[PDB]
Amino acid sequence: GGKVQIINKKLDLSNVQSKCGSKDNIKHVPGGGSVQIVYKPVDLSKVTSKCGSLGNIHHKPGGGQVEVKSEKLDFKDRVQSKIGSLDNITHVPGGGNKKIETHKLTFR
Amino acid sequence: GGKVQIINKKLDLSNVQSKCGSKDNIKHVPGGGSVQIVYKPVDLSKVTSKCGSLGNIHHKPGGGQVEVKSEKLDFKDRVQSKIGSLDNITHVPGGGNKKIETHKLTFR
Amino acid sequence: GGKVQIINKKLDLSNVQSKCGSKDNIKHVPGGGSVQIVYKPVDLSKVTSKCGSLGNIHHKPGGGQVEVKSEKLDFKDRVQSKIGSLDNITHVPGGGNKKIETHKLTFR
Amino acid sequence: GGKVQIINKKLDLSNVQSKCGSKDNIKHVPGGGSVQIVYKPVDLSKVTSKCGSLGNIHHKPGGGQVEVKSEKLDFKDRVQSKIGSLDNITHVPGGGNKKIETHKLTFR
Amino acid sequence: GGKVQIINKKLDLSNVQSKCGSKDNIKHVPGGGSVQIVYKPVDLSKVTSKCGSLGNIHHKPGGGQVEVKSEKLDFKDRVQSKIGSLDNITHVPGGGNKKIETHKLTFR
Repeated sequence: GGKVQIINKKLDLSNVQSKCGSKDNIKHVPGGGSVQIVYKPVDLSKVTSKCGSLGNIHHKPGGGQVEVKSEKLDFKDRVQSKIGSLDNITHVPGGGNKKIETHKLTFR
Repeated sequence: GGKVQIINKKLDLSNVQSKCGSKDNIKHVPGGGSVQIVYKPVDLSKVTSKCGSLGNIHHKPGGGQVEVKSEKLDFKDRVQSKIGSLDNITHVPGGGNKKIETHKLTFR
Repeated sequence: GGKVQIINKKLDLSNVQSKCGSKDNIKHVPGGGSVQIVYKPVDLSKVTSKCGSLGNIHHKPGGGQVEVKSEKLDFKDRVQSKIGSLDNITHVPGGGNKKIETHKLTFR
Repeated sequence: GGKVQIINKKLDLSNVQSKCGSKDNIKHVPGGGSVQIVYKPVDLSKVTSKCGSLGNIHHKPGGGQVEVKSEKLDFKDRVQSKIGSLDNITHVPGGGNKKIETHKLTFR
Repeated sequence: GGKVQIINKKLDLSNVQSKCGSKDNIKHVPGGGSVQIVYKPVDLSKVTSKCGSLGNIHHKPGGGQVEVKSEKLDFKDRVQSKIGSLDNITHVPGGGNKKIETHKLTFR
């Protein structure tokens, strides 16, 4: 039949850390005429801390066993960002600026 | 038949941390004429802390067992952002700016 | 038949933390003429802390067992953001600015 | 027949934390002419703390057992945001600004 | 037949926390001409604290058992936000601003 014996005695574990920084952040995006953001992240990330923990315990004798673990991701996304025209735009996201001028003079 | 014996005795565990930073944040986005944000994130992330914990305990003898674990994601999204035209726009998201001018003079 | 024996004795566990930062936040988005936000996040994230806890305990002998765990996500979303035209717009989200002017003078 | 024996004795567990930050928040969105927000998040997130707790206990012998756990999400949403035209707009969400002018002078 | 024996003795558990921040909040959205908010979140989130608690206890011998746990979500929503035109709009959500003017002068 068999046997699986695990003996754990007098275990002292400490200071198990898992850290991920600030992610997926969009900051300070000024547009003079327009801003177009298409924001579709797909997040399956894992930030895990395991300390003195086991996995799944399965006792399943007998033959013909089938174990399937599948993870399928399909991306067929269609993203279109269109702008026809832009003109005569003054954009000053800086500070302490003086005498910023834009001139469009047309004589048809 | 078999046996699965796990012995845990005198276990001292401490300070198990799981941290994720600020995520998926959109901040400070000024648009002179317009802002178009399409915000569709898909989040399946895991921030887990396991300390002295086991998995699932299954005692299922006999053959012919089928175990299927599937995770399917399909993306067929259609995102369109359109702007026809922009003109004669003054955008000052900065501070302390003086004499910012935009002129559009047309003589048809 | 088999046996699954788990012995836990004299376990001292402490300080199990799970933290996720501020997420999915949209802040400080000024639009000179318009703001169009389509906000459809899908959240299946897990922030879990397990300490001295087990999984599911199943005692199901006999063959021919089928275990199916499926998770299906389908995205066929259709998002359209349209603006026909923008003109003659002054946008000052900054502070302490002086003499910001926009002029559109047309002679047909 | 089998047996599943779990022995837990003299367990001292403490300080099990699960935290999620402020999420799904839209703040400070000024529009000069208009604001269009389509707000449809789908939230299935879990913030769980387990301490000395077990799962489901099932004693179901016999063969031919079928266990199906399915979670299906389908998205066929159709979101349209339309603006025909915008013009002659002054937007000052900043503070302490002086002499902000917008002029549209047409001679047909 | 089998047996499932769980022995819990002298368990001291404390300080099990589950926290979720402020969510789904829309704050400070001024519109110069109009604000259109379509607010349809779907919330199935769980903020749970389990301490010394078990799951469901089922004693159901015999074969041919079928256990189906299904969760189906279908989204076919149709959201339309339309504005025909906007013009000659002064919007000052900031404070302490002086001499904010908008002029539309037409001679047909």
